[PDB]
Amino acid sequence: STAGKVIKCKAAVLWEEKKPFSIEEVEVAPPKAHEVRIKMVATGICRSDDHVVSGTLVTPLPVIAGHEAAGIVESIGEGVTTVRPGDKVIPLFTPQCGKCRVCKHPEGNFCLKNDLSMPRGTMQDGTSRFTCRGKPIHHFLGTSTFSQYTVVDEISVAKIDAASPLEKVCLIGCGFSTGYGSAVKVAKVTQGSTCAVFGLGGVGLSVIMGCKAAGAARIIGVDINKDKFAKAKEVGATECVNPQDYKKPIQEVLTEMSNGGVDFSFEVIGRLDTMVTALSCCQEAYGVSVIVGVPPDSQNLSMNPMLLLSGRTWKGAIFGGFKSKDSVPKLVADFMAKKFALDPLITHVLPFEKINEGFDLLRSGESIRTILTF
Amino acid sequence: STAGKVIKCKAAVLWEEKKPFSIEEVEVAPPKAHEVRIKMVATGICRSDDHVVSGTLVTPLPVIAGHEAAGIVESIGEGVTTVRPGDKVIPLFTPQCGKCRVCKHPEGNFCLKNDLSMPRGTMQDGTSRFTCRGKPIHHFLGTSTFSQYTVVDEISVAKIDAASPLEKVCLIGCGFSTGYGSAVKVAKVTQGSTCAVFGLGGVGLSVIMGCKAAGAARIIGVDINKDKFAKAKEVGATECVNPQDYKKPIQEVLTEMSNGGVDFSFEVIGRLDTMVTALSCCQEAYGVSVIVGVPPDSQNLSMNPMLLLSGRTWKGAIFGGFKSKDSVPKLVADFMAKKFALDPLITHVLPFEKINEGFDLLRSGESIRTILTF
Ligand SMILES: NC(=O)C1=CN([C@@H]2O[C@H](COP(=O)(O)OP(=O)(O)OC[C@H]3O[C@@H](n4cnc5c(N)ncnc54)[C@H](O)[C@@H]3O)[C@@H](O)[C@H]2O)C=CC1
Ligand SMILES: NC(=O)C1=CN([C@@H]2O[C@H](COP(=O)(O)OP(=O)(O)OC[C@H]3O[C@@H](n4cnc5c(N)ncnc54)[C@H](O)[C@@H]3O)[C@@H](O)[C@H]2O)C=CC1
Ligand SMILES: [Zn+2]
Ligand SMILES: [Zn+2]
Ligand SMILES: [Zn+2]
Ligand SMILES: [Zn+2]
Repeated sequence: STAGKVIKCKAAVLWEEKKPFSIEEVEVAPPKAHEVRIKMVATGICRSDDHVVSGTLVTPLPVIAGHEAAGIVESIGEGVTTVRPGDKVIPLFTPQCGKCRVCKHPEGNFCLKNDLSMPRGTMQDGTSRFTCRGKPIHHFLGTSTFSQYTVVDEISVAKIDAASPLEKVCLIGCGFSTGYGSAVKVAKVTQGSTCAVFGLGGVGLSVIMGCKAAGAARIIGVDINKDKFAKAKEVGATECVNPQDYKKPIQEVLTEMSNGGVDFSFEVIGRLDTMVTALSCCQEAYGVSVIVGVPPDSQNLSMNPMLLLSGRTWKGAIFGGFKSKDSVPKLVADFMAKKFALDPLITHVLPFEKINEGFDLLRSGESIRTILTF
Repeated sequence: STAGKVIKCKAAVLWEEKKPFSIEEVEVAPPKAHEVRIKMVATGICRSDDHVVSGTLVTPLPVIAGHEAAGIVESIGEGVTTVRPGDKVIPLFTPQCGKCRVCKHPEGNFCLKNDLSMPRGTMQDGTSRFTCRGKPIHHFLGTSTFSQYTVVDEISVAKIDAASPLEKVCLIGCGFSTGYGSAVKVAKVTQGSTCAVFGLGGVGLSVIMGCKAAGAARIIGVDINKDKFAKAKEVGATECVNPQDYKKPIQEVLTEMSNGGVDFSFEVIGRLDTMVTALSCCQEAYGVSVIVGVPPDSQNLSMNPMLLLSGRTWKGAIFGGFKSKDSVPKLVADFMAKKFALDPLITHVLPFEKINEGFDLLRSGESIRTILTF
């Protein structure tokens, strides 16, 4: 039995920026009060994990990254009521405490207990459950899924259907839900509308899935990598455009294509310039632009506020606007009822031991999602 | 009588930036097809007219400015169906053609026939109806109300109640409707919410009126001129704050006052820095900030898009989001039924001939609205 004991297991540790992950033995402490220890089954490789490597997303190092995963509860600490040993779970990089002003609001989801805004790299109690070579290792977004076992706060875990296929539903822990909700919940895409989606990776494809589900008439995919276009069309894009093919700025191209601007635009890359391009291509009087991508730390964009004065709306969101603990189980149940597909997002499945290879696939442009299996 | 003939009348001509208006004789051509010639009765002095003088708002010179007014139809050109000679009317600085994609959209109000985005200073046909000293004079926003007579396109005029008091309802042509609609229609302020309003001039007072009408529980007025606070409180502000009194930036002050950020914020000044401050002071996960003020021409702001990623919504609007020709008559009807008050906005009355005194009152900070009578 492992309950109540330190577990020694394999994890991918990031010791410093711009280096490969190091796969090595770590010690995982047992869960304290209101904590849950989880045996990982599958974890996705998301661009946000790469942002930690590149220094785009700043978080204390050394760290165990990973935030898009599914696993099985190994043990629970004192006071836990929402999961039990053996339950299938998805860790939540955006928590849902249920008590703060945001959790109580009908349209907020960025719970005040999050570790995103001012990252400490710890459990809620300010300590870490991980050691490696005698040194404490930081957590990442209260999840740390690049490990055979992790410990999370109860407010950062959701119980899901016992029959769920974990090697697929791990994507509901980040990329699918983010993109899909960004369309259906944050933008509230309307039937008949024209949408433009900038960036055709895993999250961008999921935005397209949501735009199509919402009944958009036209969905224009935008990417500098034309190898992404075929899959974008498969999941609903009506047209794709490569900005490098044009002599004019792409906002001008898109405004012309849509006979005066799109209804909804989405920035799903993480570049300041594309955020402003995306806003500019939506119709000046009634367009809505949603920022999904994460830009480099501490950099400001420059924009003319006349773009907003005419009537545009600009907004952003974390995790598709979903309240995480309420929504994740419902999304998994919807998946099981065949309401959306996840297979189009999964291009590679590798053992956890090949994590660095998985990241190379992402960086070279070849993969959408690689799933790592434990 | 005068129908079909050139009218010689007095107008306030702006020959050059940063100079006083010149009150002098102009020739006003008769209306062409689908145009209306109006005898002005009252016009307000709005900060946007002053922006023309200062070069904040760029429009071709020389010009007859003025955009917030009411008058009586003198004659109609061929094909006009929506007004007749003798009708009381308000000119519309934002037109409503009824045919373009914006006019047909349920939310949009920034009609594609506007002269705001790319100002030409002409009638819809590209020509001027004004001459002074033998020289053509530009129009302003298709209205030009600083003249005893003006000519406007039919899509830029609304017929109002025959019993309307024109010296009050001129404010429905700009400042009242703008502020009130920015609250009730653009932001959609909710019952029980906390609002912050930056700028306590006529437009900002009207935002406060709208916030109160929508049932806000707290309305925090923000102005560097503490002489503005008494009237703000009279129309519904619960508290006022002067940024100059604080060592900390006012977004921090307001976030603290509202226990984590306000529900709705409004920028009603026209400064780049306050646009960003107003966005920052709304609650990071669910706050909404509306830009109403007009910024200096062609200048960009700088901001961190993480403000949006957390969940904030940023939007702007012209004319409070109201479809102009549909809305103005209804607003006047509602004023006549005592559904809102305009007197709190009107601090000074002057004859048209004292226009330059009226602008001096605005510039010194002493007035809210001065109404000029012809
Ligand atoms: N807001 C949230 O809650 C979340 C945000 N993220 C962020 O969303 C973004 C997308 O994530 P993934 O889809 O995993 O990334 P990805 O790297 O798989 O996809 C990005 C796509 O953008 C394209 N691209 C790069 N530069 C471009 C340019 N100038 N113009 C057009 N396309 C360009 C790439 O070719 C690529 O296909 C990342 O910034 C990530 O950090 C991810 C999930 C959650
Ligand atoms: N979006 C639209 O359709 C419309 C926009 N406008 C714009 O709305 C703005 C306000 O117009 P009015 O109320 O007529 O102007 P106003 O000049 O009477 O009022 C502006 C207020 O801002 C205050 N102020 C100046 N600097 C400040 C600072 N740093 N912090 C806090 N307060 C500051 C002033 O003391 C003043 O009371 C103008 O920019 C005008 O051009 C006016 C009507 C229509
Ligand atoms: Zn919470
Ligand atoms: Zn992610
Ligand atoms: Zn129109
Ligand atoms: Zn005005």
